[PDB]
Amino acid sequence: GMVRPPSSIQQGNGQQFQYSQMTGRRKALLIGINYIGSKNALRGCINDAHNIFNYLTTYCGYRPEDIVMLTDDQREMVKIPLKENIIRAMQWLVKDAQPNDALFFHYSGHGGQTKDLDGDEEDGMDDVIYPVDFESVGPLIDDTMHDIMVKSLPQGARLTALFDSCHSGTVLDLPYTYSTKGVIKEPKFSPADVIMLSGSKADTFADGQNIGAMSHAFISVMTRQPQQSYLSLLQNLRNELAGKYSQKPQLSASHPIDVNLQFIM
Ligand SMILES: [Mg+2]
Ligand SMILES: [Mg+2]
Ligand SMILES: [Mg+2]
Repeated sequence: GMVRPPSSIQQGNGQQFQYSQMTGRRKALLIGINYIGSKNALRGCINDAHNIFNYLTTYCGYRPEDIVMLTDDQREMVKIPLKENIIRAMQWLVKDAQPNDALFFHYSGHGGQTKDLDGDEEDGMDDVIYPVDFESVGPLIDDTMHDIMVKSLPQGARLTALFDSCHSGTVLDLPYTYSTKGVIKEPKFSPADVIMLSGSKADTFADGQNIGAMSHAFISVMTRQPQQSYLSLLQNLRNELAGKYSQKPQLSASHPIDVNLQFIM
């Protein structure tokens, strides 16, 4: 059998944190932006969000009324991934979060860094996503995403964030990153259970071909073999991406992870 994550509060590296048991509420926010008709148009991001929608509702018990999907092919304004709609949807996603909830966030679109002009550090950069209206309202930055989606969460609430944009863990101010090689990044800590999956690589605008590889690989890995440890998830993602893309899978987290534990969805 598998080893499920422990249910007691954990101490690790001067941090208290709790793994989600994934027995709580299942809500998801899925964002696919093709920037349709613009010079930064992409072709597959909306499809990426639909593919994650189908995976979550078919295999993970998510109900359609519990998923907000924002894609820019929509004629209804409230379904468009405008910055203000993304912010309101991120607030919806975490409202009411409890320990053991299973919240899901997916972003497929452009990503990069912008100068952190108020940041009390020269050459300091914000890590950002690009809402469809970014040419008129700017990006949505790490600080905001972290403040809405992470800082709010109770101990033991899961947020599983899947980025198709090749962000690093800095996009959600996560202190830990794991690869198939082990710990590749480690240290205001959260006790929640925030994990992030993303590929290693204003940096997507000329490299749009690596966008979308992670959700495709994730769905493929999890469909072929639903039983995964965090270790095998990263190995199987690595195997799924190795030829077709240069990006490598990276698991970022708000807390240390014993990779031998089961990765529960
Ligand atoms: Mg700033
Ligand atoms: Mg930052
Ligand atoms: Mg694609």
